[PDB]
Amino acid sequence: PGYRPSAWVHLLHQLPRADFQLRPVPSVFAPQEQEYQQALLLVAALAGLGLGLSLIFIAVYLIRFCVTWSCIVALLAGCTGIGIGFYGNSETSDGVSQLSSALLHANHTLSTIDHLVLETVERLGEAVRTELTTLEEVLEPRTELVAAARGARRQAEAAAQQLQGLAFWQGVPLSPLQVAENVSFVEEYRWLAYVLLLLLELLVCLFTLLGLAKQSKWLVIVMTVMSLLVLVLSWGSMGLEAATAVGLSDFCSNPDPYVLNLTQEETGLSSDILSYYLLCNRAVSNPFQQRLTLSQRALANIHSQLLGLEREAVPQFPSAQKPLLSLEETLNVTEGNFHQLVALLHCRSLHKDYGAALRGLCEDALEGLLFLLLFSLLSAGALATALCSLPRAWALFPP
Amino acid sequence: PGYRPSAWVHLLHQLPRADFQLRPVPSVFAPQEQEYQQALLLVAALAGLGLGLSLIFIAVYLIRFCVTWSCIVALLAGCTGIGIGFYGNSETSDGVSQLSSALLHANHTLSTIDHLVLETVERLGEAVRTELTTLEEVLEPRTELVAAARGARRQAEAAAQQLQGLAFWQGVPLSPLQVAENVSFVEEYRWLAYVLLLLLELLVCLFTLLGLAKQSKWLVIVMTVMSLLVLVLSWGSMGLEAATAVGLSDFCSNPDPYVLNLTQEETGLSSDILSYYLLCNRAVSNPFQQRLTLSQRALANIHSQLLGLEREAVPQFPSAQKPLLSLEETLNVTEGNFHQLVALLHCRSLHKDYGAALRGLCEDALEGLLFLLLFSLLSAGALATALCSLPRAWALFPP
Ligand SMILES: *[C@@H]1O[C@H](CO)[C@@H](O[C@@H]2O[C@H](CO)[C@@H](O)[C@H](O)[C@H]2NC(C)=O)[C@H](O)[C@H]1NC(C)=O
Ligand SMILES: *[C@@H]1O[C@H](CO)[C@@H](O[C@@H]2O[C@H](CO)[C@@H](O)[C@H](O)[C@H]2NC(C)=O)[C@H](O)[C@H]1NC(C)=O
Ligand SMILES: *[C@@H]1O[C@H](CO)[C@@H](O)[C@H](O)[C@H]1NC(C)=O
Ligand SMILES: *[C@@H]1O[C@H](CO)[C@@H](O)[C@H](O)[C@H]1NC(C)=O
Ligand SMILES: *[C@@H]1O[C@H](CO)[C@@H](O)[C@H](O)[C@H]1NC(C)=O
Ligand SMILES: *[C@@H]1O[C@H](CO)[C@@H](O)[C@H](O)[C@H]1NC(C)=O
Repeated sequence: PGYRPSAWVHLLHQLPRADFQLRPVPSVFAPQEQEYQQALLLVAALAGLGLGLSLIFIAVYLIRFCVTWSCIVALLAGCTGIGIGFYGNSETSDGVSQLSSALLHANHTLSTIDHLVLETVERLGEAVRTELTTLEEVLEPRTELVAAARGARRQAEAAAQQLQGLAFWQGVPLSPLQVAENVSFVEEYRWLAYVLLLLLELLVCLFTLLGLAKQSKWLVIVMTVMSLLVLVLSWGSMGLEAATAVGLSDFCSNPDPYVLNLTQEETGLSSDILSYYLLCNRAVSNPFQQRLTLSQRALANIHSQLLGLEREAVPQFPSAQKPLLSLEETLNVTEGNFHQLVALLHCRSLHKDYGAALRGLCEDALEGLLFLLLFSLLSAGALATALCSLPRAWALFPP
Repeated sequence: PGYRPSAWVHLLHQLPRADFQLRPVPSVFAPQEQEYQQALLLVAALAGLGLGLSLIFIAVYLIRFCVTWSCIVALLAGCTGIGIGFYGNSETSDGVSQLSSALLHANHTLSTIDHLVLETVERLGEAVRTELTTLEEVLEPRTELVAAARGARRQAEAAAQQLQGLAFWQGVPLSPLQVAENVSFVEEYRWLAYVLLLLLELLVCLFTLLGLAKQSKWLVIVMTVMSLLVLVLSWGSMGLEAATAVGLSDFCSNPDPYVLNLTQEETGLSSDILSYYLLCNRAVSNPFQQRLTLSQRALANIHSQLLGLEREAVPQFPSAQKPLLSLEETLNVTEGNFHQLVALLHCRSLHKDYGAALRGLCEDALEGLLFLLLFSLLSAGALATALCSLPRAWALFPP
């Protein structure tokens, strides 16, 4: 099936970006780059200019002055906005949780791969030791039996070498667990902060409602400054989350060799492996293919040689029965482990995890960021109406 | 990792259920046991009883009668409730969409296995034809070359016979695509119905606000019966969704044996296969292992004597040199296809799809159903307050 970028991804991608140092920008995801970071900060600067324009407009309205139902409508609009904000916060938290689970499963898969390789090599080594025991048991050097034993030992050594070569995550500094725990850590703090902001806005709205119901002049003016502060906070939150959404949408564009380049810089793995596990198409062939065949061939060869020692050596050399059964059991166990490894070296083992990671990072996270945008716009409008209405009614109380 | 039942599913599982015929129900998911169906209908009956009690209480309130700010507070409470309803509808739609996507992916996987097995056996048949070509071009029957050719042909036939049985979804009547299509179909119909109900309640709330703001008595009495009807329909929706949530929670608690039995009754494949792909733990073992353990031998075995024809027949039989490359290419393609098949027969992919299906069906669907429960409760409370307040101030409207 694959991953299809959403409509919002292309809608935000086509947006023109500029810088005061140099307006032309490639509009291509590139962290640790001056132009991209400066443009993303300029987006928040534009949001701050919107803050300033709203403040000037409300000040002008108040100076020019210098209906309650409008205030109730504004606070109901704010309640709808904070519901949208709760939805968006839950959505983005779910998306980043999906991302963290994706890297957790990726680490589990890589661990399982290199692990199974490790004990497969260990079992092959124990098979080599028991084969040495069999040769020690072979006192009379028969023309064919010792040759079969030597061939089986060489085949076991070759299979051990190929299995040692199969492991690819061994010896890389990067591990997904360390880059998933930190992202979960940051996401937890971000969710906590936005939940606190949402609760503060709910308290502000409830204070407005209580002051209107109680007809308490004091309450109104006391929390008007808090309303102004939460308006400024919502404006700045819009700027920050809009920059985050723009960056995320630019990252989620259809071409993604950026992830491949970043991983090749960080882990240092060859591009053929990374291309295979990040594309999983018929154009890219398995980098582990040939080796995976060779080892299995050796294994098959071993079994054949084993049957020889099973069909001729056992009646002549009865003491070799138990070690031969030991080799047979090791062969069965290592063939099961080899099948598990081959199942774990396919694209779907990790390409599906990467697809789910991108799903959580775009189809969930970007939608959550847009819902935070809608939160910020609705909250700014509702609080502007509040600072336009409540002062017009503060002194206008019957007592 | 595995599937971990949540707290809500365990909380709803322990609830006691009763039936008018036979009170002690086993409280075990069984869509074929009648007592289960009457037990689930009893929840909707209890919700209807709550409807009746609320109607009696509001009628008593109006009869005993026979502040607007309370009405505004109730309307903002209803706005919060319908926001919760939006969230719950989106959550349950997302969960059922995840289930449908998992079922579609299960189809795509199984189709990949059986189509790939068909392609592999056809390629082995073409290899048999080319081996017959080698046999006919072998005019002089050398004591070793003809024996090697016969052994290669027999090994190819044995490998084809062993591989012909791998496809376990070739003969089953059930198709996951039809199940996914029908569950989707039902899902968008239910989503459309609930979206229409939510918009109807939003219109009711907006009409309430307009009636209070414009002091239009005529409108309020006209839409009072509308509010009563939406109250009744919300109570009925609460009953239906509560029954659905109870059933889903009772299912999600230890669903593996029930799903295994249902799939045994429908597909009728085998005990070992379904248990393997629904458990994927260490205790369950590969049922295809020996099968695969044979095939990967034969193909590899073939390669051995292929080198014989490469090492002795090539200088003697340049005509045989021509199709030997074709045979080797077929061997390479079938080895790649066999590795793909082995990667496709591990429980990891299908059990991962099943785990995602259960995740969407429980950890998302249960949350959606409980958010619908909250929607229903808050909507019932807000509408009860609305029918307790609006008749008071209908005639008390200033004009
Ligand atoms: C997540 O990553 C850590 C760090 O890599 C895993 O710890 C092991 O680290 C060793 C290094 O010698 C590697 O063999 C493997 O990467 C890891 N596996 C084991 C147990 O040997 C840690 O176990 C990983 N956690 C998960 C989810 O598997
Ligand atoms: C989904 O299942 C259907 C039905 O099994 C697949 O459609 C075809 O089904 C017939 C027999 O049922 C077989 O020829 C193949 O299993 C399918 N052939 C083709 C060309 O599709 C369908 O392929 C499955 N997968 C998808 C993605 O639809
Ligand atoms: C990959 O990244 C490095 C530095 O991170 C950069 O120099 C290089 O140009 C990138 N690759 C491509 C193809 O742009
Ligand atoms: C090899 O292991 C498999 C495990 O799937 C088992 O079924 C089979 O009997 C074993 N072979 C022997 C000879 O014990
Ligand atoms: C499986 O289902 C059938 C009918 O659907 C039922 O008769 C049988 O008892 C079930 N299995 C178990 C173990 O209960
Ligand atoms: C067999 O297929 C592999 C996979 O691409 C390839 O690398 C190898 O060269 C092929 N063998 C021959 C003899 O061409």
